[PDB]
Amino acid sequence: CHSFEEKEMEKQRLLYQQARLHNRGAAEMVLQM
Repeated sequence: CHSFEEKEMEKQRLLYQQARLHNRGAAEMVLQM
């Protein structure tokens, strides 16, 4: 999971990468562990 337009693009890329994991149940696993 690691210019205005560039900042927006970086934000969207990070959101997509985080969604890849949190759409499959990572947060509940973290809390349980």
